[PDB]
This record gives sequence, C-alpha cells and structure tokens, in this order.
Amino acid sequence: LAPLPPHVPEHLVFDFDMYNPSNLSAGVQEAWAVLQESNVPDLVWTRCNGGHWIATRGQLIREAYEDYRHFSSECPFIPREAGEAYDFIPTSMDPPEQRQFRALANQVVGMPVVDKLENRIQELACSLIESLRPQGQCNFTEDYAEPFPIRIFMLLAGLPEEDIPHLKYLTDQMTRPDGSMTFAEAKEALYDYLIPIIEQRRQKPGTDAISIVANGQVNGRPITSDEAKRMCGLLLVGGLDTVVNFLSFSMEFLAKSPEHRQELIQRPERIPAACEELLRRFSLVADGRILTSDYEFHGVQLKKGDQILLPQMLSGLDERENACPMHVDFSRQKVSHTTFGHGSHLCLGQHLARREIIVTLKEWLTRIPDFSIAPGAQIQHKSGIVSGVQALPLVWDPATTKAV
Ligand code: HEM
Ligand SMILES: CC1(C)[C@@H]2CC[C@@]1(C)C(=O)C2
Ligand SMILES: [K+]
Repeated sequence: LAPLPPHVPEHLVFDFDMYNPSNLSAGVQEAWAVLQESNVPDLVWTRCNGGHWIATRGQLIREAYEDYRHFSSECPFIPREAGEAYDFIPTSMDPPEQRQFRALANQVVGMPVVDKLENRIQELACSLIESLRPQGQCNFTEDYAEPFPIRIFMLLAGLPEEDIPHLKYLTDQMTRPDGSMTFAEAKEALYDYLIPIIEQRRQKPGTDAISIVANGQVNGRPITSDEAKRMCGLLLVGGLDTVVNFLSFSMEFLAKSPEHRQELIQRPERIPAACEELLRRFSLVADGRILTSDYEFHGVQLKKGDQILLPQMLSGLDERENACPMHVDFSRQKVSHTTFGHGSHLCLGQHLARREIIVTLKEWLTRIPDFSIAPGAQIQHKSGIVSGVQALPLVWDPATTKAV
C-alpha cells in the first residue's frame, strides 16, 4: 500500500489491486466490477501497485482515451516502472507521431493478411479439434486455446514452433508477472531474441511479418532497426497473449450454458453476433495513461505525472452502457463495449482476433456440439494487464460427436 498523495482526497480512496483483486474467486470480470457498486465513485485512487487513479465507468474511460493531450500513452502500464520501461511502437506514442507507424502495423496484421491466412486458420482449427474429438476430454487452455492462436502467429512471423515455450513465458511476464522477472527484464529478453532476426531479414527480405516490418516505410521514410524491434515486440505479445486468453473465457461459459450452445448449433449464422456479445461480457484488458499536466476532470484534481488505469474491460460491463450487463444475450440490440480499445489506438489485431474466435466456435460446435466442465472442477481466473483462465478441463461423450 502506498502513501496517499497530498492532492488526493480521502473519500475517493478504493484500494483495488489489478494483479490480484479481492473477489477474484467469483470470476475475474466479477472481481473487477466491484468498482461499479453503488457505493463507489466514478473515479477512485488506489494505493496498491504504487498508487494510481482508476476510472470506473464507461463514460470516463471513453472520454480519457479520446483526450490524448491530457491522457498520454507515453507510460501506459502500472506499475510506474513498467509504464516507464514500455517503449513499444505504436502504443507508447501519441498522435500525431503515432499515426505513421499504424499503417506499417496494419500491413502485417490487418484484414488483407487475415485474407492471406484464411485457409490456414480454418485448417488448423479443424485439425486440432478433430484430434481431440474421440478422447471425450481435454485441458482446453493447453490443448487448443494456446496452440491455435499461437501457431498461426508463429506461422505469420516465420518463427519456429519450438521457440514457443520461451516467448510465451516472456510475453506472459509482461502482463501477468509471477515475480521472477520485472517488466523491463522480460522486455529486454524479447528484444534480445528479435535482434539477430531483424538484421538477417533486412539483408534478405522475405514474406513474413518480421521482414515486412523491418524493411518497411513510415510515411515515405525507411524504418530503423530500433523502431522495427519496438514494433515487432508488440506484435508478439498481441499474438501470444490476447486471443489465447479470450477463447478460454468463451469456452468456459459455453461449457456452463447448454441453452447458449443450442442457440448456435441451431442458428450458426448467429456466430458473429455472439462473438461480439462474448467480447463484451468476457472483456479482459486494462491498460491506461499518464497525465501530461495538472488537470481537473469530472470534479477531481489530477496531477501532472499521475497514472490512471482506464480499464477497457469495464466499459461494456457498465450497467449505464448495457442493461443487465452480466447476462449474456446473443440478440442484445446495442452491444456497447471498448474491448479492443478506444480513441486513436484502436486494436490493430481485432480483425485477426474475431476471425480466430468465429472459426473456433463454428468448428468446435460442428464436431463437439455438447460438452461440459469436468466433474468437480472449480475454474480459477487470473488478473493483470490481460486477464485469463488458469485451467479448463472439459468433458464430452464421444458418441455424441461427428468427424466432419
Ligand atoms: C481478444 C483479442 C485482443 C484484444 C482484446 C485486444 C485489445 C487491444 C487493446 C485494448 C488495445 C489498445 C491499448 C491502448 O490503447 O493502450 C490494442 C492495441 C493493439 N493490438 Fe490488440 N487486442 C487483441 C488482439 C490482438 C492481436 C491478436 C494482435 C496482433 C497479433 C494485436 C495487436 C495490436 C496492436 C499492434 C495494437 C496497437 C495499436 C496502437 O497502439 O496504435 N491485438 N489491442
Ligand atoms: C494492452 C494490450 C492488449 C495491447 C496489445 C497488447 C497489450 C498488452 C499492449 O501492450 C497493447
Ligand atoms: K515509456
């Protein structure tokens, strides 16, 4: 717990810890949404993790992400030492500077590339699922949630699959630190890995994501090796720690809700609308910004240098944004969320993520329409910059499945 700063008033202190929230055993989304109870203000100060503001409502999250003159991306992580070490491109830059780097990034992970990767996504999801189908059981986090998104990413990056254990270890210490490494050691270990590769593909340009970035142009000028590395690192974390977690939340829920499985088996054309609704209910990212100057926002005096966590996860969870927000409803008419961010840094990998999610639900339910949590398992969730599921044991009767 850190010393409450002179400028923060006693009545806005709410000691929420993002890496280990109090109600965590009820579900990570449920743990986070304690900040939306009737007793809690729209903007609190927490003394954990060195101290930082936290906006709790969708209205303030969106306003702050839009206002980059006051809410800067220069130090976007908590704790303070992680945000100061954070130098990924484009995420650590504010517009106007940030803008030229998005279109290089858009070229390696945007729609055009989802279109080059279309066959391979479909094939690996069918082949992974078909290999599990006859067993009548799986450890989903390890058997599908990781290998499906991860092997597509390594394929696109032109990186070998036995580098996976090392890279996921490191990427995961930057979002859910276990204590062994600091964000900076983790980051420098990712750059160390990328350095020879980047230089080699600048001499012999290939077709893979690293070559494209490294030999890319930024509003007409050549990107440097240091910029290539800083953009490249960011793509790996996005590739190895986003969709991987998201798929486990969605499959846990489907395993617990036979009527929602039935809806999608009956009307598979509803899968894209259902993916959106699940992205709202099982939203999982929470990063933030730093104040560029002293500023008064929604009646609270903020101080230059203060950090503020603006939980992207909380906006679609807000009862002011969606009625009965904890309830999953695939026909929800206005699905409002900030799952993929808001403002000028809107997620560049969202078209890739949505395709991987929709391909997984359609291809799973086609082959293994009925499935449940294994008898007597209690699912445990984990919290951090990106939230996730520690293990998900699923069971099914092989007599009810079909090889497609
Ligand atoms: C469920 C999956 C995903 C979610 C929920 C998600 C969420 C986000 C969010 C919230 C941001 C903005 C953060 C900020 O403003 O500080 C972001 C940015 C970004 N994400 Fe995604 N992401 C996902 C998947 C991916 C994937 C699969 C990739 C690439 C392999 C990716 C690459 C990027 C990049 C490059 C940016 C930077 C945008 C910028 O700074 O201009 N993301 N993502
Ligand atoms: C907050 C994020 C999800 C977004 C993409 C990966 C992530 C950890 C960042 O560093 C940017
Ligand atoms: K920084």
